[PDB]
Amino acid sequence: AEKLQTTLRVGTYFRAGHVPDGMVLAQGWVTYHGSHSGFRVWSDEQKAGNTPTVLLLSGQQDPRHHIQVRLEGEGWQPDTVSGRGAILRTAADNASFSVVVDGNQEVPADTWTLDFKACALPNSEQQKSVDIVFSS
Repeated sequence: AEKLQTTLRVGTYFRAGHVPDGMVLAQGWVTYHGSHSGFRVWSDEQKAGNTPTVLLLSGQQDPRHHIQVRLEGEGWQPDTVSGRGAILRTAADNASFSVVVDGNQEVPADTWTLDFKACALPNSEQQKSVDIVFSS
Protein backbone atom coordinates (compact mmCIF):
# COMPACT_ATOMS: atom_id res chain seq x y z
CA ALA A 1 0.00 0.00 0.00
CA GLU A 2 1.59 3.22 -1.25
CA LYS A 3 1.52 6.46 0.74
CA LEU A 4 2.00 10.01 -0.45
CA GLN A 5 5.17 11.44 1.08
CA THR A 6 6.32 15.04 1.38
CA THR A 7 9.58 16.70 2.33
CA LEU A 8 10.58 20.34 2.65
CA ARG A 9 14.18 21.56 2.76
CA VAL A 10 14.98 25.15 3.77
CA GLY A 11 18.03 27.18 2.84
CA THR A 12 20.20 28.11 5.80
CA TYR A 13 22.26 31.36 5.79
CA PHE A 14 19.57 34.03 5.29
CA ARG A 15 20.33 37.63 6.31
CA ALA A 16 17.66 40.08 7.42
CA GLY A 17 17.60 43.10 5.14
CA HIS A 18 16.72 43.84 1.54
CA VAL A 19 15.72 40.65 -0.26
CA PRO A 20 15.06 40.49 -4.02
CA ASP A 21 12.10 38.88 -5.73
CA GLY A 22 12.90 35.34 -6.81
CA MET A 23 15.26 34.36 -3.98
CA VAL A 24 14.67 30.68 -3.29
CA LEU A 25 14.02 30.04 0.40
CA ALA A 26 12.92 26.40 0.40
CA GLN A 27 12.39 23.39 -1.86
CA GLY A 28 9.56 20.90 -1.52
CA TRP A 29 9.09 17.33 -2.75
CA VAL A 30 6.04 15.09 -3.14
CA THR A 31 6.20 11.34 -3.73
CA TYR A 32 3.50 8.82 -4.63
CA HIS A 33 4.13 5.52 -6.42
CA GLY A 34 0.48 4.60 -6.94
CA SER A 35 -1.50 5.44 -10.05
CA HIS A 36 -2.14 9.19 -10.32
CA SER A 37 -2.52 11.98 -12.86
CA GLY A 38 -0.69 14.74 -10.98
CA PHE A 39 0.03 16.48 -7.70
CA ARG A 40 -1.55 19.41 -5.87
CA VAL A 41 0.21 21.43 -3.16
CA TRP A 42 -1.38 24.27 -1.18
CA SER A 43 -0.87 26.02 2.14
CA ASP A 44 -3.08 27.42 4.89
CA GLU A 45 -0.93 30.57 4.86
CA GLN A 46 -2.25 31.51 1.40
CA LYS A 47 -2.46 35.29 1.23
CA ALA A 48 -5.88 35.77 -0.36
CA GLY A 49 -8.59 33.76 -2.07
CA ASN A 50 -7.47 35.22 -5.42
CA THR A 51 -3.74 34.34 -5.16
CA PRO A 52 -3.58 30.53 -5.24
CA THR A 53 0.24 30.31 -5.18
CA VAL A 54 1.09 33.32 -2.95
CA LEU A 55 1.56 32.86 0.80
CA LEU A 56 1.88 35.43 3.59
CA LEU A 57 3.81 34.27 6.65
CA SER A 58 3.65 35.88 10.10
CA GLY A 59 6.63 36.01 12.43
CA GLN A 60 6.83 33.89 15.55
CA GLN A 61 8.51 36.59 17.66
CA ASP A 62 6.37 39.43 16.26
CA PRO A 63 3.25 38.46 14.26
CA ARG A 64 3.41 41.89 12.59
CA HIS A 65 6.57 40.67 10.81
CA HIS A 66 5.49 39.46 7.37
CA ILE A 67 7.24 37.69 4.51
CA GLN A 68 5.48 37.00 1.21
CA VAL A 69 6.46 33.96 -0.86
CA ARG A 70 5.11 32.07 -3.86
CA LEU A 71 5.11 28.44 -4.97
CA GLU A 72 7.09 27.91 -8.17
CA GLY A 73 8.42 25.12 -10.37
CA GLU A 74 8.70 23.83 -13.93
CA GLY A 75 5.23 22.72 -14.98
CA TRP A 76 3.34 23.88 -11.89
CA GLN A 77 0.22 25.92 -12.65
CA PRO A 78 -2.01 27.94 -10.32
CA ASP A 79 -5.06 25.89 -9.38
CA THR A 80 -7.80 28.07 -10.86
CA VAL A 81 -10.51 25.48 -10.17
CA SER A 82 -10.18 25.38 -6.38
CA GLY A 83 -8.36 28.71 -6.05
CA ARG A 84 -5.94 27.09 -3.58
CA GLY A 85 -2.29 26.31 -4.37
CA ALA A 86 -0.57 24.87 -7.42
CA ILE A 87 -1.18 21.86 -9.66
CA LEU A 88 1.18 19.77 -11.80
CA ARG A 89 -0.16 17.20 -14.27
CA THR A 90 2.22 14.24 -14.42
CA ALA A 91 2.32 10.48 -14.01
CA ALA A 92 5.83 10.76 -12.54
CA ASP A 93 6.14 9.35 -9.03
CA ASN A 94 8.20 12.37 -7.89
CA ALA A 95 7.61 16.10 -8.14
CA SER A 96 9.38 19.13 -6.70
CA PHE A 97 8.63 22.83 -6.33
CA SER A 98 10.28 25.97 -4.97
CA VAL A 99 9.17 28.56 -2.42
CA VAL A 100 10.60 31.91 -3.48
CA VAL A 101 10.39 35.52 -2.35
CA ASP A 102 7.47 37.24 -4.08
CA GLY A 103 8.29 40.91 -4.55
CA ASN A 104 11.30 42.84 -3.28
CA GLN A 105 11.08 42.98 0.51
CA GLU A 106 12.79 44.24 3.63
CA VAL A 107 12.66 41.07 5.70
CA PRO A 108 13.09 41.60 9.47
CA ALA A 109 14.93 39.27 11.82
CA ASP A 110 12.42 36.62 12.91
CA THR A 111 11.40 32.99 12.40
CA TRP A 112 8.53 32.01 10.08
CA THR A 113 6.72 28.67 9.85
CA LEU A 114 6.32 27.35 6.29
CA ASP A 115 3.49 24.80 5.99
CA PHE A 116 2.28 23.05 2.85
CA LYS A 117 -0.07 20.16 2.12
CA ALA A 118 0.04 17.91 -0.93
CA CYS A 119 -2.48 15.76 -2.82
CA ALA A 120 -2.01 13.11 -5.49
CA LEU A 121 -4.61 13.34 -8.25
CA PRO A 122 -4.91 15.46 4.90
CA ASN A 123 -3.06 12.98 7.13
CA SER A 124 0.32 13.52 8.81
CA GLU A 125 2.31 12.21 5.84
CA GLN A 126 0.80 14.65 3.27
CA GLN A 127 1.98 17.81 5.19
CA LYS A 128 5.33 19.19 6.33
CA SER A 129 6.53 22.15 8.39
CA VAL A 130 9.87 23.96 8.57
CA ASP A 131 11.11 27.18 10.14
CA ILE A 132 12.67 29.91 7.98
CA VAL A 133 15.14 31.98 9.99
CA PHE A 134 16.33 35.44 8.95
CA SER A 135 19.11 36.73 11.19
CA SER A 136 20.49 40.21 11.73
